[PDB]
Amino acid sequence: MDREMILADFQACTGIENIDEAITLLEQNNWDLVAAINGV
Repeated sequence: MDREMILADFQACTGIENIDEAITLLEQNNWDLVAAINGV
């Protein structure tokens, strides 16, 4: 999955710069970037 890239992408598009918060949101979406983004 390359979670580093997924995290980078999520932060770039959502503006959520807090890493812990970003990871929590990604985990709640099973690291599915598409779902996490359209969830903000």
